[PDB]
Amino acid sequence: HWGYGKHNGPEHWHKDFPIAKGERQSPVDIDTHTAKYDPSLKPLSVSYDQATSLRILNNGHAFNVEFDDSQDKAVLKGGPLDGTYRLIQFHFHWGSLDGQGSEHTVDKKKYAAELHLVHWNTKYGDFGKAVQQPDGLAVLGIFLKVGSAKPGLQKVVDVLDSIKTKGKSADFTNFDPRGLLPESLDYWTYPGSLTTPPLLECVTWIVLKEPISVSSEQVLKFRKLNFNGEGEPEELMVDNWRPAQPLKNRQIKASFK
Ligand SMILES: NS(=O)(=O)c1ccc(S[C@@H]2O[C@H](CO)[C@@H](O)[C@H](O)[C@H]2O)cc1
Ligand SMILES: NS(=O)(=O)c1ccc(S[C@@H]2O[C@H](CO)[C@@H](O)[C@H](O)[C@H]2O)cc1
Ligand SMILES: [Zn+2]
Repeated sequence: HWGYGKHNGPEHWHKDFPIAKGERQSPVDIDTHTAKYDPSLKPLSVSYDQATSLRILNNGHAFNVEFDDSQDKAVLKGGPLDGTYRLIQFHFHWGSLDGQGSEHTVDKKKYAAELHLVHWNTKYGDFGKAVQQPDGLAVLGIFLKVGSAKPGLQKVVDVLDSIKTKGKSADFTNFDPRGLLPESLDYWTYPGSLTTPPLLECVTWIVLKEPISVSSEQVLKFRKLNFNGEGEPEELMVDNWRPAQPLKNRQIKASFK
């Protein structure tokens, strides 16, 4: 029953998920002047050459592109991380307008959308166990701005008509998530949470500095999705973003000078 509407949106979530007002909640505003360069941070290692995409699902909140995470096929290592994080799914958050949609902000700047590549720590064996651990997840966050098309996104945009409503899924094999990356892997990193209920404080956030460009037509097709199930009143899936949460006792570190 949590959602992004007038009556079940982020300001309501604390009533069922009290951790909503916790000490390490996500997203946050990235104040670029206060983030400290950490020369001890390693380059990120994104190893997606063997990625196996399986399926795309409208879950009533976003759409997830799901991967085979039963082996080390698509992993994130290095940067702030200790050990190996396996890609399980990616999804986006986006706006009703180009002026909003991202969850993270940069000097209070909102982007049109934000991609989340979600990875779990293989020392915890499965995703359900990982989300119970302070270092269980690594989420790679990538900002989207509207401009030139992202060629590697179009296979996602073209299948959305087949999963318009909540609970619909479609086969989505041989998708290469490398086509969603910017040129540079420069990043900010801080400890945080899932940005949807249950808002567990289990995430190392790695947010890329360089946004990707998508076309107006690409993001317009995201905004044709539905939050509702088939045969229910149409509610456009837009503005599925949580706003910036208090930083509290946390330091955002930069991989770059
Ligand atoms: N975010 S949360 O999990 O704390 C949560 C929040 C709200 C509710 S009731 C709410 O009422 C509204 C007007 O009737 C309806 O329009 C909403 O759909 C319905 O969800 C239930 C749970
Ligand atoms: N925005 S975020 O990157 O912080 C984030 C938030 C939550 C999860 S998982 C959990 O389970 C599934 C997804 O596997 C989904 O179907 C569920 O709805 C979702 O709540 C994962 C990442
Ligand atoms: Zn997300």
